[PDB]
Amino acid sequence: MTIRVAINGFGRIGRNFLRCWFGRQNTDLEVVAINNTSDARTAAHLLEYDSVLGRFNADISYDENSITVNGKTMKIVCDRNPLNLPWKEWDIDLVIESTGVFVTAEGASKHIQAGAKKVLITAPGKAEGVGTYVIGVNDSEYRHEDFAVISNASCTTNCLAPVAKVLHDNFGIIKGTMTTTHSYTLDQRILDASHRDLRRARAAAVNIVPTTTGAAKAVALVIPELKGKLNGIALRVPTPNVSVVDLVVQVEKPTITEQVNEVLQKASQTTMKGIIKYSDLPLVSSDFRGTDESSIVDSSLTLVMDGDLVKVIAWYDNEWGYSQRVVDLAELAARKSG
Amino acid sequence: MTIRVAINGFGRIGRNFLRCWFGRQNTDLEVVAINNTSDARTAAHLLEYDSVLGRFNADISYDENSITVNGKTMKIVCDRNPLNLPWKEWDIDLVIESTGVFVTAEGASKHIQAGAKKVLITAPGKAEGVGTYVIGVNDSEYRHEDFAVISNASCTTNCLAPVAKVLHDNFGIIKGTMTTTHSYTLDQRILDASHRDLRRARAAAVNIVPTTTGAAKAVALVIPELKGKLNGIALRVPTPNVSVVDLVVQVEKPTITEQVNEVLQKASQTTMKGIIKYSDLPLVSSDFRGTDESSIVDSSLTLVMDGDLVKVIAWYDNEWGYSQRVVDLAELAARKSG
Amino acid sequence: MTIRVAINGFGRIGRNFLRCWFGRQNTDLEVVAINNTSDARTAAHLLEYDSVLGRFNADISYDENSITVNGKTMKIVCDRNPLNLPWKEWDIDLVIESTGVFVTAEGASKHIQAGAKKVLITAPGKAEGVGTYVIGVNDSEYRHEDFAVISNASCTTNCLAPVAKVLHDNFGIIKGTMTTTHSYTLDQRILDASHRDLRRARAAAVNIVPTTTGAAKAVALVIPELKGKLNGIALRVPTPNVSVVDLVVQVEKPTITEQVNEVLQKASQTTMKGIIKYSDLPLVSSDFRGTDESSIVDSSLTLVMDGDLVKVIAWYDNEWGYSQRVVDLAELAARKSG
Amino acid sequence: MTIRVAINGFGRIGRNFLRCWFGRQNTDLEVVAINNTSDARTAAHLLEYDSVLGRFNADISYDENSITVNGKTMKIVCDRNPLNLPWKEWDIDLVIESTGVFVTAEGASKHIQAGAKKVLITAPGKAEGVGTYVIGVNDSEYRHEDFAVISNASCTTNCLAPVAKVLHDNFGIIKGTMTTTHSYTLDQRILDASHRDLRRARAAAVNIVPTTTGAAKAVALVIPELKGKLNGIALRVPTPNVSVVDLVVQVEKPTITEQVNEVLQKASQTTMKGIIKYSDLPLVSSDFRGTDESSIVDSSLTLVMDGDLVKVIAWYDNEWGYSQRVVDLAELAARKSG
Ligand SMILES: NC(=O)c1ccc[n+]([C@@H]2O[C@H](COP(=O)([O-])OP(=O)(O)OC[C@H]3O[C@@H](n4cnc5c(N)ncnc54)[C@H](OP(=O)(O)O)[C@@H]3O)[C@@H](O)[C@H]2O)c1
Ligand SMILES: NC(=O)c1ccc[n+]([C@@H]2O[C@H](COP(=O)([O-])OP(=O)(O)OC[C@H]3O[C@@H](n4cnc5c(N)ncnc54)[C@H](OP(=O)(O)O)[C@@H]3O)[C@@H](O)[C@H]2O)c1
Ligand SMILES: NC(=O)c1ccc[n+]([C@@H]2O[C@H](COP(=O)([O-])OP(=O)(O)OC[C@H]3O[C@@H](n4cnc5c(N)ncnc54)[C@H](OP(=O)(O)O)[C@@H]3O)[C@@H](O)[C@H]2O)c1
Ligand SMILES: NC(=O)c1ccc[n+]([C@@H]2O[C@H](COP(=O)([O-])OP(=O)(O)OC[C@H]3O[C@@H](n4cnc5c(N)ncnc54)[C@H](OP(=O)(O)O)[C@@H]3O)[C@@H](O)[C@H]2O)c1
Repeated sequence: MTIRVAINGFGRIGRNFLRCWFGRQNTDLEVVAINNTSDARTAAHLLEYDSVLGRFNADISYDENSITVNGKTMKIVCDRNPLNLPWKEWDIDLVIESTGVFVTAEGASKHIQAGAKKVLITAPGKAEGVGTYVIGVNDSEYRHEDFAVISNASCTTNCLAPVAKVLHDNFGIIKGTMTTTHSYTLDQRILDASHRDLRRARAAAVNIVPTTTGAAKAVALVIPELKGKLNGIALRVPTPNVSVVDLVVQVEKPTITEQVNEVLQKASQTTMKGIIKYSDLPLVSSDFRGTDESSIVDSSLTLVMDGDLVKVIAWYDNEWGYSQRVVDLAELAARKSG
Repeated sequence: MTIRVAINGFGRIGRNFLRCWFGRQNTDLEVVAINNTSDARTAAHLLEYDSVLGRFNADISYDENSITVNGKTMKIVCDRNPLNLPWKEWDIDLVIESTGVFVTAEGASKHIQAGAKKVLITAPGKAEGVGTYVIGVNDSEYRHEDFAVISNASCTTNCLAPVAKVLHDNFGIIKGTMTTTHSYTLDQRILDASHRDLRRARAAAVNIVPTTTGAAKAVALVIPELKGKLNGIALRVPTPNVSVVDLVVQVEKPTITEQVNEVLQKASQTTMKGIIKYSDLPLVSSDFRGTDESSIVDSSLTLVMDGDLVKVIAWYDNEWGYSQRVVDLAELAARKSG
Repeated sequence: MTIRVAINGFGRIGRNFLRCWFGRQNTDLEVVAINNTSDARTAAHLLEYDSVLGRFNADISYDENSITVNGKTMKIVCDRNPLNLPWKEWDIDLVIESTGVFVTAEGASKHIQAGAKKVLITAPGKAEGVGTYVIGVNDSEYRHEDFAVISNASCTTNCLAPVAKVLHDNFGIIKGTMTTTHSYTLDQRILDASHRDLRRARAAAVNIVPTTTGAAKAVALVIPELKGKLNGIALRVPTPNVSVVDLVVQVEKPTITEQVNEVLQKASQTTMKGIIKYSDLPLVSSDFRGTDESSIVDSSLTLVMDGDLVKVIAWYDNEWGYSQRVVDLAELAARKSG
Repeated sequence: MTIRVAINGFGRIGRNFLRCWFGRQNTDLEVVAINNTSDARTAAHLLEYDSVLGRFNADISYDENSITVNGKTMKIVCDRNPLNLPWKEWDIDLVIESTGVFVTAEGASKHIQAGAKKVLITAPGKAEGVGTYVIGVNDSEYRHEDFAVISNASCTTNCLAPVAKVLHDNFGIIKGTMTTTHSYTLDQRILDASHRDLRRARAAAVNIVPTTTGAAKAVALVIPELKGKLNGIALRVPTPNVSVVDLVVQVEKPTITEQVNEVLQKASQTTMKGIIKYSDLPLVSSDFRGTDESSIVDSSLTLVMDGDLVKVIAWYDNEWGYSQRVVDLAELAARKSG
């Protein structure tokens, strides 16, 4: 039926998640609270005007400590300490952790101590303790009691995994490598400034910047048969949104370009309907802004070297597509609370 | 002689100041310490590799708590609290305040309490108490004991002031307005994120963003006769460095384009030699990267409407040009300690 | 009732005009043909996928020599010589000249020789012979027989004129100056390459580039009382669309910021309803993508120096807003053919 | 000795080649003429001011039909038809074909018909007939009389080939794939405009744009043993210069990361000295502007999956690095005319 949801960290994913939610047909979610760093005024304003999604077409208003959208009112709070949040009193079942700062089991659990029952990290979990799910890959393995702290993995892993599942099922992945040409994010710097990563420290809009990614190793979390078989890197480039994955895998079953495309397209219409979009048009990155699928296979770019070495390129709106999946995963949690 | 200087905040201006210094012919400054937020390693790395200035061609090395450039060793320390700094013990005479967080007389003076004798804010001073100087405009009014907390004003004010002086001296400014088309800075956000200023909160590299500026009112600090006579706004645009000033003034002495140019040039060769550069080539913004002058008059763009309404456009490398001036001001202070 | 229209030059304005047209309530236009440089395939594809407007939500298809949108079919032709166009045979009443290459009376008239009755240049006319109109400023002065070749002026003039009309009517413009911070266009170069204008020759996305504008002088065409009273320059900056006008005028009737705003807002709700949008929100350039008005006054930026020197900043979507006006002007022509 | 050279097409590569040349220690080339599309004035102006390279520090002057750089005078001519060129009369030995329009044996040979003896295409040759050389890979196979039309291949092939040679020599390449994340070029469009390639038609600075590349198949031209063994695609991204190659190869001799790096470095100090630069610093794209090497191995990004699947990432200044190689190839030809 319905679970009460609160969003912690009203940033890119936070606001994207909200909009996705409001565009949904039906839902078992009731967003009742938002925890942010600024005021209610700033939350309503950044929710309405988005440099990438454009203006949110909806009735948006706000007051000293809440925001209202199309009639639904959501309390606004602002505590940098999750432990101080009124989750218990507000009867919060599920908190969407999208602050980027409570990604460990303990960290994210501070919301449990504060009263919530389950928390969903909109990012990879760090350390042990969190269950990871990727809609369309291991979602049938979701059990309510497994973890109070779950993760929807990263945007890159959500694009990568579905395609890896289809590629592995039909040809058998022996080993593979991947590179993601990714839009810059708020974790990078607009101009040269210190950062734990000497590369993300550099002016994002004027540099192609290499950076590590755990996305390839992470698919093992949702497709255990691929443990230690994949890896790769990331290249952050000067675009504000949408990215693309370049996956190269040595396959076990010799095949041909027309065929890997055939199965990927087959899957986009059936088993990965809604998860994998099959695009055979000569399109560019900004053409996928707002696409709901987690992986957008660009068919005309598929390539097979000597029968067993395949390359597939898949696009993804790392903000919106991902948020659609975190919505799906929350909805999945809803369809089985306690 | 020589005064002992320490840099607080090793950011853009901080590192720009250091490179400017090392490129200088002679100096009365001895930079002996740098207080930054990260480690010595990151400082040496961002000092050498710059996305805008390019590689710093010099012998740069570092250890756990110092960095060495061309044989001169500089201690590295990292305290977010200026009150904890060993200024007294390191015999610090002048501190360059380039953190962007201690811009009030009180704030900056924390350095004084910690032992420094004079502090120079590489930005406008907020509130009462700081002395303000713009090289080439009011530097002859510099007296060592007037203020322990001095300010070199903003980059925009340093470009605007020298041009205002020349225009006012020669035609008499009645009132005027200015707009600066400015490159973005680290005070802006790469993607839509909260900010005190809802406009600076919006993704910098994909927006033209309007923001307020105190630069026009501030020239009064250095040309008192212009108090209440100037005003303006700023438009941040997607370039990482160099900006341009659009100054429109109603003048008292009717004049003509050829003449305002004639006097601006005259000044660039004489009274403003080194402060104002006279450019009559059809150039664009990146052609001014690394220019030492505070103001670069684009002559072919000078315009005079009906004899008393003049418009002059002046470029400026907001990082490098400005940093050259703070070196000049630190040197000015040096040539008169006590 | 209905006039037959053909678009010559299916570029930015060309495709923008078409989409605007298809979004209109009612119309007296029937677009029946498109003359482009490439094939029908390329026309349908660039009409559907736009890096700035996003995907055109409509039924779009094409064949060897035509394109169909939501049932309406439009013949595709491709002749670099207007004189070779089948206007007479296709019974073309009005041709939308948006190739950027037939902007003179003679040039644009080649379409008349080829059979069309009236041609509308989506840009300033060059030389003598063309009538210029700016919806909301001099449209009541439109007579069918005045010119077979008309012009909708430029995007900058359409933003500037409405505001100048309101400002002049209520306070009397003595003289003024203007600067437009404008998105780059296909007339500029992505990288340093030759151009008649040594400044537009320079890499557009990495430079702020000064360039001349005739927009200020042009308002005299639609507001003759302002002949020789205005002028200005342009600054092309790294954004793909939407620009902003900065107008400074010496006024005859002393006034105050609150008041010029009051009249501008008054006009946005009445005499300039649909032409001037009054925005008092702290917004940025990409927030106006797709705005229909020709001028968007940013109120919080309005400024008045010493009572008679005013500055108003107005935004405009130089592609879409402008195209909405060329649609309006074609519709106006329609409401009075012969 | 010395051969008389003429530059056809004074664009990016054209001007880059000229600056590279002037910076060279000794030469066997004498550049005596430049054929461009605009006037001598525009050539001198774009030669001096570069948005990417910065100001050319040299004595540059020009007149109605020549330009002089550091005392060497070069005639300027402007014919779009190579067949009209005074090559015979100016005793031209070698023409540098950098227009990007005469890339077939026949096309380029128009220069030969006009009097030149050998022509060097600064791009891949299209169709049969041209000899291809990549300095450091197959330059010892250069024989003066093999071809009158030679090619220095593409920038991507020049970065890919030296790395392929080293990897193939040491581990044996069975098959492989590569993707180049490339800065945009003048063959791309600033805003959505028609193009033979519907993807290159889309606004370059606001899109990640997929495009085909012949670079991988082309290394076979210079390392025959790799015919049919490599393949790939390109992704154009919003930076104006420097690109990176992502090469994944299935190797015959199992190896480890430390080892592929060990051999790549070994080569950078010996057999590929000056062709391959070994970079083990955490740098980003703009840090490689102005690098002379054809390939810049980013060691920390080297990756080896299960011993026989290697990935190496190599940067390259697609304009400057490439131009240094065409100077090298022109010099190679010079050291063996007839
Ligand atoms: N961007 C993407 O494409 C993407 C894709 C997949 C996963 N993610 C993941 O999503 C998470 C959020 O990233 P984002 O891109 O949306 O960045 P973001 O816009 O910075 O969002 C994080 C939001 O949380 C707020 N915040 C930080 N610490 C907080 C605290 N202690 N309490 C309450 N709010 C706090 C931030 O406030 P201030 O900013 O004001 O400090 C900001 O509003 C990260 O873990 C990231 O890796 C992002
Ligand atoms: N950009 C320009 O062109 C320009 C021109 C004129 C004046 N300014 C002014 O110069 C100042 C510095 O700006 P910027 O552009 O150089 O920005 P910035 O690069 O962020 O520089 C500020 C530096 O201070 C450090 N910092 C922050 N808090 C600190 C603290 N409590 N203690 C010690 N160091 C601290 C920062 O470290 P973290 O970043 O790691 O926190 C960074 O290294 C500002 O007042 C600005 O208005 C800038
Ligand atoms: N961009 C703006 O914001 C804006 C605002 C106001 C006014 N305008 C004016 O609108 C006009 C069009 O500019 P635009 O920005 O839309 O540029 P554009 O996208 O280049 O559009 C011009 C279109 O006309 C085509 N064309 C050129 N010569 C032709 C010929 N002889 N016959 C048939 N088609 C021809 C071009 O083909 P190819 O490109 O394939 O050669 C292109 O498709 C210009 O006069 C401009 O000043 C533009
Ligand atoms: N960009 C790179 O990094 C790179 C690297 C390796 C190879 N290349 C190759 O180098 C070649 C040149 O490309 P580019 O990037 O330098 O582009 P570009 O700057 O456009 O250079 C071509 C030059 O040739 C001129 N031109 C065009 N048609 C001509 C004709 N009929 N006769 C004489 N001159 C003519 C152009 O003038 P107008 O522009 O005024 O028409 C321009 O000066 C291409 O084959 C390209 O694939 C480029």
